[PDB]
Amino acid sequence: VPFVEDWDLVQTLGEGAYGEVQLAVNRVTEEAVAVKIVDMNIKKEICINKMLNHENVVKFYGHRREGNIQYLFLEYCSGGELFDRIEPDIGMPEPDAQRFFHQLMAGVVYLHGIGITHRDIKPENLLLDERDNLKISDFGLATVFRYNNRERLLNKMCGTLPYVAPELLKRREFHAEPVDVWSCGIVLTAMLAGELPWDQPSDSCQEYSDWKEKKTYLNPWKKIDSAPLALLHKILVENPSARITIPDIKKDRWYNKPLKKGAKRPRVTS
Ligand SMILES: N#Cc1cnc(NC(=O)Nc2cc(Br)ccc2N2CCC[C@@H](O)C2)cn1
Repeated sequence: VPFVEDWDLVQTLGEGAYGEVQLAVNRVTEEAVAVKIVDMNIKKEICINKMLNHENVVKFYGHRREGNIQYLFLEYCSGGELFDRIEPDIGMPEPDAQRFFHQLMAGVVYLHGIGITHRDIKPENLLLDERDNLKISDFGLATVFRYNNRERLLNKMCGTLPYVAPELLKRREFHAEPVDVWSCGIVLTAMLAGELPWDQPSDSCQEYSDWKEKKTYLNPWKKIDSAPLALLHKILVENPSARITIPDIKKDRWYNKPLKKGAKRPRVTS
C-alpha cells in the first residue's frame, strides 16, 4: 500500500536531556505512536527495548537512524504521566493507587524475570494509556543484571535521588532487584500522600532519620492508612537483604484488599 511508511509529527509531547518526544500520526492508517528523537547510550536503550514485550511496559515498534539522529518508535500513552495524576500534598484515591501499584508490580516482575533492572522508577516514567493502564517507560538507564542465570552485582550510581535506595549511597556494590522495589515504595508513598518523604535516603537527611525512628505521626505517613503504611514499612527497609521481595509484596494484606470496582460498563434499567 503506498504512503503507509509516512508519519506526520503533529505535536511535542515532551523535551529533555535526550531530545524530544513527538506525537507521530500515520498518513494512511492514522495510528498514533510516540517518536523519541535522540541526536548523537541510545545503543543499549534500543537493545534493551528489543527484548521487551509486556502489557505494563511501553511498546517498542522499531528504530530508524538518519545520520547522527536516532528515531525510537514507542507506544503513545494518551493519559500522559502518572506524575500528573498525583495531586500535590493530597495524592489520589487509595483504590486508584492500589490498581496502579498492582500494574507497576506486574511490569517490574516481568523486567526482573528477564534479568532487566529499570534503575529509574518514578511517576514521570510511568505512563497511562487511554484506559488508565500503567506502562513502564524510558529504558535509557536500564541494564542487564542477570545473564546465563548468573547475577551481576551493580556499582553504577544512577536514578533520581528521592527514589534511590540507601545502599546505592552507602555501599560500593548492591543487588539490582531490591533497588527497584525501594523506588516502587517511594512511588506508592507519592500516590497516597502527594509528597516525597525525603530528598535522599541518608543519615544526614532528617526526614529519613524520623522514618527509621518510626515517627509515622509526621507527614507524609500520617496521611496514609495503616494497611498500605504497613506495606511501606516492609518496602522502605534500610537493609536490602531484609527488605520485602516482590513475591512477598503480592502476599501483603493491603495489596490483596478489595477496594476498587472494575471500569463502569454501560448499563440500562427496566
Ligand atoms: N522513553 C520514552 C517514552 C516517552 N514517551 C512515550 N510515550 C508517550 O506517549 N509519552 C507522553 C504522552 C503524553 Br499524552 C504526554 C507526555 C509524554 N511524555 C513525553 C516524554 C517524557 C515522558 O515521561 C512522557 C513512550 N516512551
